[PDB]
Amino acid sequence: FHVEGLIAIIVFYLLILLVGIWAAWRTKNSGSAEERSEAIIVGGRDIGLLVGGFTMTATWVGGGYINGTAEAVYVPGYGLAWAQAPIGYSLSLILGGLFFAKPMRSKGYVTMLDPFQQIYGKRMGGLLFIPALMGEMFWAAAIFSALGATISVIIDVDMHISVIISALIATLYTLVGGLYSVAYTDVVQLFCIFVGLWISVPFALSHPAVADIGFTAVHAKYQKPWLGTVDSSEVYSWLDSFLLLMLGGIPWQAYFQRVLSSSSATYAQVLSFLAAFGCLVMAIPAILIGAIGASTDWNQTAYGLPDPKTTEEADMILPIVLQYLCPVYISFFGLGAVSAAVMSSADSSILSASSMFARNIYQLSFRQNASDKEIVWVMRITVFVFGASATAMALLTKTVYGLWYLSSDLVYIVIFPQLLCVLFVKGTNTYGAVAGYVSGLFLRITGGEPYLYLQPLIFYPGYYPDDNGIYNQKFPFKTLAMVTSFLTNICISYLAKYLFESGTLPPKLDVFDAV
Ligand SMILES: *[C@@H]1O[C@H](CO)[C@@H](O[C@@H]2O[C@H](CO)[C@@H](O[C@@H]3O[C@H](CO)[C@@H](O)[C@H](O)[C@@H]3O)[C@H](O)[C@H]2NC(C)=O)[C@H](O)[C@H]1NC(C)=O
Ligand SMILES: C[N+]1(C)CCO[C@@](O)(c2ccc(-c3ccc([C@@]4(O)C[N+](C)(C)CCO4)cc3)cc2)C1
Repeated sequence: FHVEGLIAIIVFYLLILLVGIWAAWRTKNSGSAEERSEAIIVGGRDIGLLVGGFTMTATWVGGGYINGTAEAVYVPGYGLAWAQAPIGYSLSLILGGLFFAKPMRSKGYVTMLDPFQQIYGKRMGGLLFIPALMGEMFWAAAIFSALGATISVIIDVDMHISVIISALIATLYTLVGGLYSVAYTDVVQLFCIFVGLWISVPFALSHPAVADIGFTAVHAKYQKPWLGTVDSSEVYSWLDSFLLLMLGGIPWQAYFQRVLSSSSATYAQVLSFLAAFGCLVMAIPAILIGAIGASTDWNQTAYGLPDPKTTEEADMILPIVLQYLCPVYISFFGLGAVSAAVMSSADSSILSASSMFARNIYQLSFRQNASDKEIVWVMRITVFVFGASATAMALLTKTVYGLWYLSSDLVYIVIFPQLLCVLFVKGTNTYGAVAGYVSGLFLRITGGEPYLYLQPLIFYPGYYPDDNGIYNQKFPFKTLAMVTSFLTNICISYLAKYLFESGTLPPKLDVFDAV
Protein backbone atom coordinates (compact mmCIF):
# COMPACT_ATOMS: atom_id res chain seq x y z
CA PHE A 1 0.00 0.00 0.00
CA HIS A 2 3.11 2.17 0.22
CA VAL A 3 2.72 4.48 -2.77
CA GLU A 4 6.45 5.21 -2.86
CA GLY A 5 7.25 1.52 -3.37
CA LEU A 6 5.68 1.63 -6.82
CA ILE A 7 7.61 4.82 -7.59
CA ALA A 8 10.95 3.33 -6.55
CA ILE A 9 10.33 0.04 -8.37
CA ILE A 10 9.24 1.65 -11.64
CA VAL A 11 12.16 4.09 -11.49
CA PHE A 12 14.53 1.14 -11.06
CA TYR A 13 12.94 -0.74 -13.96
CA LEU A 14 12.98 2.23 -16.34
CA LEU A 15 16.57 3.17 -15.47
CA ILE A 16 17.94 -0.32 -16.02
CA LEU A 17 15.92 -0.74 -19.23
CA LEU A 18 17.41 2.53 -20.48
CA VAL A 19 20.85 1.10 -19.70
CA GLY A 20 20.07 -2.07 -21.64
CA ILE A 21 18.86 -0.23 -24.74
CA TRP A 22 21.81 2.18 -24.60
CA ALA A 23 24.01 -0.91 -24.55
CA ALA A 24 22.25 -2.54 -27.51
CA TRP A 25 22.41 0.54 -29.74
CA ARG A 26 26.21 0.61 -29.97
CA THR A 27 26.53 -3.04 -31.03
CA LYS A 28 23.51 -2.91 -33.37
CA ASN A 29 26.10 -2.68 -36.16
CA SER A 30 28.71 -5.09 -34.80
CA GLY A 31 30.51 -8.24 -35.84
CA SER A 32 30.72 -9.30 -39.46
CA ALA A 33 28.45 -7.84 -42.12
CA GLU A 34 26.66 -11.18 -42.52
CA GLU A 35 26.73 -11.85 -38.77
CA ARG A 36 23.07 -10.98 -38.16
CA SER A 37 22.44 -14.74 -38.11
CA GLU A 38 24.79 -15.31 -35.16
CA ALA A 39 25.61 -11.96 -33.51
CA ILE A 40 22.88 -12.44 -30.88
CA ILE A 41 23.90 -15.99 -30.04
CA VAL A 42 27.66 -15.36 -29.99
CA GLY A 43 28.09 -11.90 -28.47
CA GLY A 44 30.76 -10.89 -30.97
CA ARG A 45 33.32 -13.28 -29.42
CA ASP A 46 34.86 -10.32 -27.57
CA ILE A 47 33.99 -9.64 -23.93
CA GLY A 48 36.31 -8.88 -21.05
CA LEU A 49 37.01 -10.81 -17.89
CA LEU A 50 35.11 -8.42 -15.62
CA VAL A 51 31.90 -8.33 -17.65
CA GLY A 52 31.72 -12.09 -18.06
CA GLY A 53 32.53 -12.87 -14.44
CA PHE A 54 29.89 -10.43 -13.22
CA THR A 55 27.34 -11.84 -15.67
CA MET A 56 27.92 -15.43 -14.59
CA THR A 57 27.79 -14.50 -10.90
CA ALA A 58 24.49 -12.70 -11.46
CA THR A 59 23.16 -15.58 -13.56
CA TRP A 60 23.69 -18.30 -10.97
CA VAL A 61 22.62 -16.04 -8.08
CA GLY A 62 19.08 -15.33 -9.23
CA GLY A 63 17.05 -15.12 -6.04
CA GLY A 64 15.76 -18.68 -6.05
CA TYR A 65 19.21 -19.88 -4.95
CA ILE A 66 19.18 -17.24 -2.19
CA ASN A 67 15.79 -18.45 -0.97
CA GLY A 68 16.88 -22.08 -1.10
CA THR A 69 19.99 -21.31 0.94
CA ALA A 70 17.90 -19.42 3.50
CA GLU A 71 15.46 -22.34 3.74
CA ALA A 72 18.20 -24.93 4.22
CA VAL A 73 19.74 -22.74 6.92
CA TYR A 74 16.46 -21.93 8.68
CA VAL A 75 14.00 -24.85 8.56
CA PRO A 76 14.37 -27.33 11.45
CA GLY A 77 15.76 -30.71 10.48
CA TYR A 78 17.87 -28.84 7.95
CA GLY A 79 20.92 -26.74 8.75
CA LEU A 80 23.93 -24.84 7.50
CA ALA A 81 25.62 -28.12 6.54
CA TRP A 82 22.44 -28.84 4.54
CA ALA A 83 22.78 -25.60 2.53
CA GLN A 84 24.66 -27.24 -0.32
CA ALA A 85 23.53 -24.73 -2.96
CA PRO A 86 26.35 -22.16 -2.41
CA ILE A 87 29.22 -24.62 -1.98
CA GLY A 88 27.78 -26.82 -4.71
CA TYR A 89 27.59 -23.92 -7.15
CA SER A 90 31.08 -22.68 -6.30
CA LEU A 91 32.81 -26.02 -6.80
CA SER A 92 30.64 -26.70 -9.86
CA LEU A 93 31.91 -23.50 -11.47
CA ILE A 94 35.49 -24.28 -10.44
CA LEU A 95 35.29 -27.78 -11.92
CA GLY A 96 33.67 -26.41 -15.07
CA GLY A 97 36.24 -23.72 -15.74
CA LEU A 98 39.06 -26.09 -14.83
CA PHE A 99 38.12 -29.16 -16.90
CA PHE A 100 35.42 -28.21 -19.42
CA ALA A 101 35.05 -24.92 -21.32
CA LYS A 102 38.66 -25.07 -22.48
CA PRO A 103 37.91 -27.21 -25.58
CA MET A 104 34.37 -25.85 -25.85
CA ARG A 105 35.79 -22.38 -26.52
CA SER A 106 39.13 -23.27 -28.12
CA LYS A 107 37.45 -24.68 -31.23
CA GLY A 108 34.79 -21.96 -31.33
CA TYR A 109 31.07 -22.75 -31.10
CA VAL A 110 27.76 -20.88 -30.86
CA THR A 111 25.48 -23.13 -28.77
CA MET A 112 26.01 -26.13 -26.51
CA LEU A 113 24.81 -28.78 -28.95
CA ASP A 114 27.48 -28.02 -31.57
CA PRO A 115 29.54 -31.12 -30.64
CA PHE A 116 26.28 -33.07 -30.51
CA GLN A 117 25.26 -32.07 -34.03
CA GLN A 118 28.88 -32.61 -35.12
CA ILE A 119 29.38 -36.15 -33.78
CA TYR A 120 25.86 -37.64 -33.65
CA GLY A 121 23.85 -35.52 -36.08
CA LYS A 122 20.86 -33.25 -36.57
CA ARG A 123 18.52 -36.13 -35.73
CA MET A 124 20.03 -36.46 -32.26
CA GLY A 125 20.37 -32.70 -31.81
CA GLY A 126 16.65 -32.23 -32.35
CA LEU A 127 15.94 -34.86 -29.68
CA LEU A 128 18.53 -33.72 -27.12
CA PHE A 129 17.47 -30.07 -27.37
CA ILE A 130 14.27 -30.79 -25.42
CA PRO A 131 15.66 -31.35 -21.87
CA ALA A 132 17.65 -28.11 -21.85
CA LEU A 133 14.69 -26.03 -23.02
CA MET A 134 12.37 -27.69 -20.51
CA GLY A 135 14.80 -27.18 -17.63
CA GLU A 136 15.47 -23.54 -18.44
CA MET A 137 11.78 -22.75 -18.90
CA PHE A 138 10.68 -24.41 -15.66
CA TRP A 139 13.53 -22.75 -13.75
CA ALA A 140 12.45 -19.36 -15.08
CA ALA A 141 8.79 -20.07 -14.25
CA ALA A 142 9.64 -21.08 -10.67
CA ILE A 143 11.76 -17.96 -10.19
CA PHE A 144 8.89 -15.85 -11.56
CA SER A 145 6.45 -17.40 -9.09
CA ALA A 146 8.94 -16.61 -6.32
CA LEU A 147 9.09 -12.98 -7.46
CA GLY A 148 5.30 -12.81 -7.51
CA ALA A 149 5.03 -14.09 -3.94
CA THR A 150 7.70 -11.65 -2.75
CA ILE A 151 5.92 -8.70 -4.38
CA SER A 152 2.43 -9.72 -3.28
CA VAL A 153 3.59 -9.90 0.33
CA ILE A 154 6.08 -7.01 0.60
CA ILE A 155 3.68 -4.62 -1.17
CA ASP A 156 -0.10 -4.85 -1.10
CA VAL A 157 -0.24 -4.95 -4.92
CA ASP A 158 -1.15 -8.28 -6.48
CA MET A 159 1.46 -10.63 -7.92
CA HIS A 160 -0.07 -10.78 -11.41
CA ILE A 161 0.75 -7.18 -12.36
CA SER A 162 4.34 -7.28 -11.09
CA VAL A 163 5.07 -10.64 -12.70
CA ILE A 164 3.65 -9.51 -16.04
CA ILE A 165 5.54 -6.21 -16.06
CA SER A 166 8.81 -7.93 -15.13
CA ALA A 167 8.28 -10.43 -17.94
CA LEU A 168 7.58 -7.54 -20.32
CA ILE A 169 10.86 -5.91 -19.29
CA ALA A 170 12.76 -9.15 -19.88
CA THR A 171 11.13 -9.63 -23.29
CA LEU A 172 12.01 -6.06 -24.31
CA TYR A 173 15.58 -6.80 -23.19
CA THR A 174 16.07 -9.99 -25.16
CA LEU A 175 14.33 -8.43 -28.16
CA VAL A 176 16.28 -5.19 -28.41
CA GLY A 177 19.72 -6.31 -27.22
CA GLY A 178 21.25 -9.62 -28.14
CA LEU A 179 23.97 -10.51 -25.63
CA TYR A 180 25.80 -7.26 -24.89
CA SER A 181 22.66 -5.78 -23.35
CA VAL A 182 22.13 -8.91 -21.26
CA ALA A 183 25.73 -8.77 -20.05
CA TYR A 184 25.69 -5.09 -19.09
CA THR A 185 22.32 -5.38 -17.38
CA ASP A 186 23.73 -8.41 -15.56
CA VAL A 187 26.56 -6.28 -14.19
CA VAL A 188 24.01 -3.64 -13.13
CA GLN A 189 21.81 -6.12 -11.28
CA LEU A 190 24.82 -7.87 -9.73
CA PHE A 191 25.93 -4.60 -8.16
CA CYS A 192 22.33 -3.93 -7.12
CA ILE A 193 21.87 -7.29 -5.39
CA PHE A 194 25.26 -6.98 -3.70
CA VAL A 195 24.52 -3.57 -2.21
CA GLY A 196 20.92 -4.37 -1.28
CA LEU A 197 21.71 -7.66 0.44
CA TRP A 198 24.69 -6.22 2.30
CA ILE A 199 22.75 -3.13 3.39
CA SER A 200 19.64 -5.00 4.58
CA VAL A 201 21.53 -7.24 7.04
CA PRO A 202 22.88 -4.95 9.82
CA PHE A 203 19.54 -3.21 10.46
CA ALA A 204 17.79 -6.53 11.03
CA LEU A 205 20.73 -7.92 13.01
CA SER A 206 20.65 -5.19 15.67
CA HIS A 207 16.94 -5.52 16.41
CA PRO A 208 16.14 -5.31 20.15
CA ALA A 209 14.20 -8.59 20.04
CA VAL A 210 16.22 -11.08 17.98
CA ALA A 211 18.82 -12.89 20.07
CA ASP A 212 22.42 -12.63 18.91
CA ILE A 213 23.56 -15.56 16.77
CA GLY A 214 26.85 -15.57 18.68
CA PHE A 215 24.95 -17.65 21.25
CA THR A 216 21.93 -18.74 19.17
CA ALA A 217 24.00 -21.37 17.41
CA VAL A 218 25.04 -24.27 19.63
CA HIS A 219 23.16 -24.90 22.87
CA ALA A 220 19.34 -24.74 22.74
CA LYS A 221 17.07 -22.34 20.85
CA TYR A 222 13.41 -21.85 19.99
CA GLN A 223 13.61 -23.52 16.57
CA LYS A 224 16.84 -25.58 16.68
CA PRO A 225 20.61 -24.97 16.70
CA TRP A 226 20.91 -23.88 13.07
CA LEU A 227 24.16 -25.78 12.40
CA GLY A 228 22.44 -28.94 11.19
CA THR A 229 24.05 -32.37 11.28
CA VAL A 230 23.88 -35.17 8.75
CA ASP A 231 21.90 -38.14 10.02
CA SER A 232 23.68 -41.48 10.12
CA SER A 233 20.45 -42.82 8.62
CA GLU A 234 20.75 -40.60 5.52
CA VAL A 235 24.19 -39.55 4.18
CA TYR A 236 23.55 -40.99 0.68
CA SER A 237 20.74 -38.51 0.11
CA TRP A 238 23.06 -35.61 0.92
CA LEU A 239 25.68 -37.13 -1.38
CA ASP A 240 23.07 -37.35 -4.14
CA SER A 241 21.92 -33.74 -3.74
CA PHE A 242 25.51 -32.49 -3.55
CA LEU A 243 26.43 -34.43 -6.70
CA LEU A 244 23.35 -33.11 -8.50
CA LEU A 245 24.25 -29.52 -7.66
CA MET A 246 27.90 -30.10 -8.59
CA LEU A 247 27.38 -31.85 -11.93
CA GLY A 248 23.90 -30.94 -13.20
CA GLY A 249 24.94 -27.29 -13.01
CA ILE A 250 27.72 -27.79 -15.58
CA PRO A 251 25.63 -28.47 -18.73
CA TRP A 252 23.60 -25.27 -19.06
CA GLN A 253 23.33 -22.88 -21.98
CA ALA A 254 23.79 -19.98 -19.57
CA TYR A 255 27.35 -20.89 -18.58
CA PHE A 256 28.15 -22.31 -22.01
CA GLN A 257 26.90 -19.16 -23.74
CA ARG A 258 29.00 -17.02 -21.40
CA VAL A 259 32.15 -19.08 -22.03
CA LEU A 260 31.48 -19.14 -25.78
CA SER A 261 31.89 -15.34 -25.90
CA SER A 262 35.21 -14.79 -24.11
CA SER A 263 38.04 -13.29 -26.14
CA SER A 264 40.22 -16.38 -25.55
CA ALA A 265 40.09 -19.73 -23.78
CA THR A 266 42.36 -18.62 -20.94
CA TYR A 267 40.13 -15.61 -20.34
CA ALA A 268 37.18 -18.00 -20.43
CA GLN A 269 38.53 -20.23 -17.66
CA VAL A 270 39.53 -17.19 -15.60
CA LEU A 271 35.97 -15.94 -16.14
CA SER A 272 34.59 -19.18 -14.72
CA PHE A 273 36.92 -19.04 -11.70
CA LEU A 274 35.98 -15.44 -10.93
CA ALA A 275 32.31 -16.37 -11.26
CA ALA A 276 32.85 -19.11 -8.67
CA PHE A 277 34.52 -16.60 -6.34
CA GLY A 278 31.61 -14.21 -6.79
CA CYS A 279 29.07 -16.91 -5.99
CA LEU A 280 31.05 -17.80 -2.86
CA VAL A 281 31.19 -14.19 -1.68
CA MET A 282 27.48 -13.64 -2.41
CA ALA A 283 26.58 -16.81 -0.49
CA ILE A 284 27.21 -15.16 2.90
CA PRO A 285 24.25 -12.71 2.90
CA ALA A 286 21.76 -15.56 2.45
CA ILE A 287 23.31 -17.49 5.34
CA LEU A 288 23.27 -14.39 7.56
CA ILE A 289 19.63 -13.68 6.72
CA GLY A 290 18.75 -17.29 7.49
CA ALA A 291 20.51 -17.03 10.84
CA ILE A 292 18.69 -13.77 11.57
CA GLY A 293 15.34 -15.40 10.84
CA ALA A 294 16.16 -18.54 12.82
CA SER A 295 17.23 -16.57 15.90
CA THR A 296 14.07 -14.46 16.21
CA ASP A 297 11.47 -14.57 18.97
CA TRP A 298 8.53 -14.31 16.60
CA ASN A 299 5.97 -13.79 19.37
CA GLN A 300 7.21 -10.32 20.31
CA THR A 301 7.61 -9.16 16.70
CA ALA A 302 4.84 -7.88 14.44
CA TYR A 303 4.21 -11.28 12.83
CA GLY A 304 2.62 -12.85 15.92
CA LEU A 305 2.92 -16.04 17.91
CA PRO A 306 2.32 -18.45 14.95
CA ASP A 307 5.79 -18.81 13.47
CA PRO A 308 6.19 -18.99 9.68
CA LYS A 309 7.62 -22.49 10.08
CA THR A 310 4.43 -23.43 11.97
CA THR A 311 2.05 -22.01 9.35
CA GLU A 312 3.39 -23.70 6.16
CA GLU A 313 4.36 -20.19 5.00
CA ALA A 314 8.08 -20.81 5.56
CA ASP A 315 8.71 -21.07 1.79
CA MET A 316 9.38 -17.30 1.74
CA ILE A 317 11.32 -16.47 4.92
CA LEU A 318 13.55 -13.84 3.30
CA PRO A 319 10.74 -11.36 2.41
CA ILE A 320 9.33 -11.78 5.93
CA VAL A 321 12.64 -10.70 7.46
CA LEU A 322 12.99 -7.94 4.85
CA GLN A 323 9.59 -6.39 5.57
CA TYR A 324 9.40 -7.01 9.33
CA LEU A 325 12.92 -6.70 10.78
CA CYS A 326 13.89 -3.67 8.66
CA PRO A 327 12.30 -0.25 8.08
CA VAL A 328 10.46 0.65 4.88
CA TYR A 329 13.34 2.31 3.04
CA ILE A 330 15.65 -0.69 3.56
CA SER A 331 12.87 -3.16 2.87
CA PHE A 332 12.62 -1.48 -0.53
CA PHE A 333 16.35 -2.03 -1.05
CA GLY A 334 16.01 -5.71 -0.19
CA LEU A 335 13.03 -6.12 -2.50
CA GLY A 336 14.92 -4.40 -5.30
CA ALA A 337 17.88 -6.72 -4.76
CA VAL A 338 15.64 -9.80 -4.93
CA SER A 339 13.94 -8.48 -8.06
CA ALA A 340 17.29 -7.72 -9.70
CA ALA A 341 18.59 -11.23 -9.06
CA VAL A 342 15.33 -12.64 -10.45
CA MET A 343 15.63 -10.54 -13.61
CA SER A 344 19.25 -11.56 -14.15
CA SER A 345 18.40 -15.26 -13.97
CA ALA A 346 15.25 -14.75 -16.05
CA ASP A 347 16.93 -12.93 -18.93
CA SER A 348 19.84 -15.38 -18.93
CA SER A 349 17.51 -18.39 -19.05
CA ILE A 350 15.21 -16.93 -21.71
CA LEU A 351 18.11 -15.89 -23.92
CA SER A 352 19.81 -19.28 -23.52
CA ALA A 353 16.72 -21.34 -24.36
CA SER A 354 15.62 -19.13 -27.26
CA SER A 355 19.16 -19.08 -28.68
CA MET A 356 19.40 -22.87 -28.54
CA PHE A 357 16.04 -23.30 -30.25
CA ALA A 358 16.24 -20.55 -32.86
CA ARG A 359 19.68 -21.68 -34.01
CA ASN A 360 19.87 -25.44 -33.67
CA ILE A 361 16.27 -26.50 -34.26
CA TYR A 362 15.33 -23.96 -36.93
CA GLN A 363 18.47 -23.72 -39.06
CA LEU A 364 19.20 -27.46 -39.05
CA SER A 365 15.64 -28.80 -39.23
CA PHE A 366 13.43 -26.39 -41.18
CA ARG A 367 15.23 -23.70 -43.19
CA GLN A 368 18.77 -23.02 -44.39
CA ASN A 369 18.09 -20.85 -47.46
CA ALA A 370 17.13 -17.73 -45.46
CA SER A 371 20.68 -17.33 -44.25
CA ASP A 372 20.60 -13.95 -42.47
CA LYS A 373 17.23 -12.22 -42.06
CA GLU A 374 14.77 -14.94 -41.12
CA ILE A 375 17.26 -16.27 -38.57
CA VAL A 376 17.19 -13.02 -36.58
CA TRP A 377 13.42 -12.93 -37.02
CA VAL A 378 13.25 -16.45 -35.59
CA MET A 379 15.33 -15.46 -32.56
CA ARG A 380 13.16 -12.44 -31.79
CA ILE A 381 9.85 -14.27 -32.31
CA THR A 382 11.05 -17.24 -30.25
CA VAL A 383 12.18 -14.93 -27.45
CA PHE A 384 8.74 -13.32 -27.36
CA VAL A 385 6.96 -16.68 -27.45
CA PHE A 386 9.12 -18.03 -24.62
CA GLY A 387 8.39 -14.90 -22.60
CA ALA A 388 4.66 -15.42 -23.07
CA SER A 389 5.00 -19.08 -22.10
CA ALA A 390 6.97 -18.02 -19.01
CA THR A 391 4.11 -15.70 -18.07
CA ALA A 392 1.58 -18.51 -18.53
CA MET A 393 3.63 -21.03 -16.54
CA ALA A 394 4.21 -18.55 -13.72
CA LEU A 395 0.53 -17.59 -13.61
CA LEU A 396 -1.34 -20.89 -13.88
CA THR A 397 0.91 -23.65 -12.53
CA LYS A 398 0.24 -24.43 -8.88
CA THR A 399 3.10 -26.97 -8.77
CA VAL A 400 6.07 -25.36 -10.52
CA TYR A 401 8.86 -26.11 -8.01
CA GLY A 402 8.29 -29.81 -8.62
CA LEU A 403 8.63 -29.23 -12.36
CA TRP A 404 11.85 -27.28 -11.74
CA TYR A 405 13.31 -30.13 -9.71
CA LEU A 406 12.16 -32.79 -12.18
CA SER A 407 13.75 -30.92 -15.08
CA SER A 408 16.92 -30.61 -13.01
CA ASP A 409 17.04 -34.39 -12.59
CA LEU A 410 16.27 -34.90 -16.29
CA VAL A 411 19.12 -32.63 -17.36
CA TYR A 412 21.57 -34.01 -14.79
CA ILE A 413 20.82 -37.57 -15.93
CA VAL A 414 20.56 -37.25 -19.72
CA ILE A 415 22.68 -34.27 -20.81
CA PHE A 416 25.81 -34.47 -18.65
CA PRO A 417 26.80 -38.08 -19.55
CA GLN A 418 26.40 -37.43 -23.27
CA LEU A 419 28.28 -34.13 -23.08
CA LEU A 420 31.11 -35.85 -21.20
CA CYS A 421 31.17 -38.67 -23.77
CA VAL A 422 31.32 -36.37 -26.78
CA LEU A 423 33.97 -34.15 -25.17
CA PHE A 424 36.47 -36.42 -23.43
CA VAL A 425 35.70 -40.02 -24.43
CA LYS A 426 35.98 -40.31 -28.20
CA GLY A 427 34.70 -43.24 -30.24
CA THR A 428 31.08 -43.09 -29.07
CA ASN A 429 28.51 -43.31 -31.85
CA THR A 430 24.82 -42.41 -31.88
CA TYR A 431 23.61 -45.92 -31.01
CA GLY A 432 24.97 -45.85 -27.47
CA ALA A 433 23.82 -42.27 -27.00
CA VAL A 434 20.27 -43.23 -28.00
CA ALA A 435 20.27 -46.22 -25.65
CA GLY A 436 21.73 -44.21 -22.77
CA TYR A 437 19.17 -41.43 -23.19
CA VAL A 438 16.37 -44.01 -23.25
CA SER A 439 17.72 -45.77 -20.15
CA GLY A 440 18.12 -42.50 -18.24
CA LEU A 441 14.60 -41.40 -19.14
CA PHE A 442 13.21 -44.77 -18.04
CA LEU A 443 15.10 -44.73 -14.74
CA ARG A 444 14.00 -41.16 -13.99
CA ILE A 445 10.34 -41.57 -14.94
CA THR A 446 9.71 -44.98 -13.37
CA GLY A 447 11.56 -43.99 -10.20
CA GLY A 448 8.67 -41.76 -9.20
CA GLU A 449 8.78 -38.01 -8.69
CA PRO A 450 8.43 -37.02 -5.01
CA TYR A 451 6.15 -34.04 -5.70
CA LEU A 452 3.56 -35.59 -8.06
CA TYR A 453 1.98 -38.98 -8.72
CA LEU A 454 2.91 -40.18 -12.21
CA GLN A 455 4.34 -43.55 -11.18
CA PRO A 456 6.16 -43.96 -7.82
CA LEU A 457 7.01 -47.63 -8.42
CA ILE A 458 10.34 -49.17 -7.42
CA PHE A 459 11.52 -51.84 -4.99
CA TYR A 460 14.47 -49.65 -4.22
CA PRO A 461 15.85 -50.39 -0.66
CA GLY A 462 14.99 -47.77 1.93
CA TYR A 463 11.89 -46.49 0.15
CA TYR A 464 9.90 -44.33 2.56
CA PRO A 465 6.09 -44.68 2.65
CA ASP A 466 5.23 -41.28 4.15
CA ASP A 467 1.80 -39.82 4.94
CA ASN A 468 0.90 -38.46 1.49
CA GLY A 469 1.63 -41.83 -0.15
CA ILE A 470 4.75 -40.80 -2.10
CA TYR A 471 6.96 -43.81 -1.30
CA ASN A 472 10.19 -41.94 -1.99
CA GLN A 473 13.57 -43.60 -1.49
CA LYS A 474 16.55 -42.37 0.52
CA PHE A 475 19.15 -44.21 -1.56
CA PRO A 476 20.57 -41.74 -4.14
CA PHE A 477 18.80 -43.29 -7.14
CA LYS A 478 19.95 -40.31 -9.24
CA THR A 479 23.74 -40.46 -9.33
CA LEU A 480 23.53 -44.24 -9.75
CA ALA A 481 21.12 -43.70 -12.65
CA MET A 482 23.42 -41.17 -14.32
CA VAL A 483 26.48 -43.39 -13.84
CA THR A 484 24.61 -46.38 -15.25
CA SER A 485 23.55 -44.28 -18.24
CA PHE A 486 27.10 -43.04 -18.86
CA LEU A 487 28.66 -46.50 -18.49
CA THR A 488 26.03 -48.10 -20.74
CA ASN A 489 26.56 -45.34 -23.31
CA ILE A 490 30.33 -45.71 -23.48
CA CYS A 491 30.38 -49.52 -23.26
CA ILE A 492 27.80 -50.32 -25.92
CA SER A 493 29.01 -47.47 -28.14
CA TYR A 494 32.51 -48.98 -28.13
CA LEU A 495 31.12 -52.48 -28.64
CA ALA A 496 29.09 -51.37 -31.66
CA LYS A 497 31.86 -49.22 -33.15
CA TYR A 498 34.10 -52.28 -33.12
CA LEU A 499 31.41 -54.83 -34.02
CA PHE A 500 30.36 -52.97 -37.17
CA GLU A 501 33.30 -54.57 -39.04
CA SER A 502 33.23 -58.08 -37.55
CA GLY A 503 30.86 -60.42 -39.40
CA THR A 504 27.18 -60.54 -40.35
CA LEU A 505 27.03 -57.80 -37.74
CA PRO A 506 26.24 -54.63 -39.76
CA PRO A 507 27.54 -55.80 -43.14
CA LYS A 508 24.50 -54.26 -44.87
CA LEU A 509 22.18 -52.44 -42.45
CA ASP A 510 23.03 -48.99 -41.08
CA VAL A 511 20.29 -47.45 -38.93
CA PHE A 512 22.50 -44.39 -38.54
CA ASP A 513 25.90 -43.59 -40.01
CA ALA A 514 28.70 -45.58 -38.39
CA VAL A 515 31.48 -45.98 -40.99
C1 LIG B 1 3.78 -13.52 23.63
O1 LIG B 1 3.86 -12.10 23.67
C2 LIG B 1 2.75 -11.47 24.32
C3 LIG B 1 2.95 -9.98 24.17
O2 LIG B 1 2.17 -9.47 23.09
C4 LIG B 1 2.70 -11.92 25.78
O3 LIG B 1 1.56 -11.33 26.39
C5 LIG B 1 1.91 -10.83 27.70
O4 LIG B 1 1.34 -11.66 28.72
C6 LIG B 1 1.65 -11.23 30.05
C7 LIG B 1 1.09 -12.28 30.98
O5 LIG B 1 -0.30 -12.08 31.20
C8 LIG B 1 1.07 -9.84 30.29
O6 LIG B 1 1.41 -9.40 31.59
C9 LIG B 1 0.21 -9.06 32.34
O7 LIG B 1 -0.97 -9.46 31.64
C10 LIG B 1 -2.19 -9.20 32.37
C11 LIG B 1 -3.34 -9.83 31.61
O8 LIG B 1 -3.23 -11.24 31.72
C12 LIG B 1 -2.33 -7.68 32.52
O9 LIG B 1 -3.52 -7.39 33.24
C13 LIG B 1 -1.11 -7.12 33.27
O10 LIG B 1 -1.22 -5.70 33.38
C14 LIG B 1 0.20 -7.53 32.60
O11 LIG B 1 0.29 -6.80 31.39
C15 LIG B 1 1.61 -8.87 29.25
O12 LIG B 1 0.99 -7.61 29.40
C16 LIG B 1 1.37 -9.40 27.83
N1 LIG B 1 1.98 -8.52 26.85
C17 LIG B 1 1.44 -7.36 26.47
C18 LIG B 1 2.21 -6.58 25.44
O13 LIG B 1 0.38 -6.95 26.94
C19 LIG B 1 2.62 -13.44 25.85
O14 LIG B 1 2.69 -13.87 27.20
C20 LIG B 1 3.76 -14.08 25.05
N2 LIG B 1 3.63 -15.52 25.04
C21 LIG B 1 4.10 -16.31 26.02
C22 LIG B 1 3.87 -17.78 25.84
O15 LIG B 1 4.67 -15.85 27.00
C1 LIG C 1 14.02 -28.77 0.51
N1 LIG C 1 13.65 -28.11 -0.78
C2 LIG C 1 12.76 -26.95 -0.45
C3 LIG C 1 12.90 -29.10 -1.68
C4 LIG C 1 13.83 -29.74 -2.69
O1 LIG C 1 15.14 -29.94 -2.14
C5 LIG C 1 15.83 -28.73 -1.95
O2 LIG C 1 16.80 -28.84 -0.96
C6 LIG C 1 16.40 -28.33 -3.30
C7 LIG C 1 16.39 -27.01 -3.71
C8 LIG C 1 16.90 -26.64 -4.95
C9 LIG C 1 17.42 -27.60 -5.82
C10 LIG C 1 17.93 -27.21 -7.16
C11 LIG C 1 18.19 -28.16 -8.14
C12 LIG C 1 18.63 -27.79 -9.40
C13 LIG C 1 18.83 -26.45 -9.72
C14 LIG C 1 19.27 -26.03 -11.11
O3 LIG C 1 18.31 -26.27 -12.09
C15 LIG C 1 19.52 -24.52 -11.06
N2 LIG C 1 20.61 -24.04 -11.99
C16 LIG C 1 20.28 -24.26 -13.43
C17 LIG C 1 20.79 -22.57 -11.78
C18 LIG C 1 21.90 -24.77 -11.62
C19 LIG C 1 21.62 -26.04 -10.85
O4 LIG C 1 20.47 -26.72 -11.38
C20 LIG C 1 18.58 -25.49 -8.74
C21 LIG C 1 18.14 -25.87 -7.48
C22 LIG C 1 17.43 -28.92 -5.40
C23 LIG C 1 16.93 -29.29 -4.16
C24 LIG C 1 14.87 -27.62 -1.53
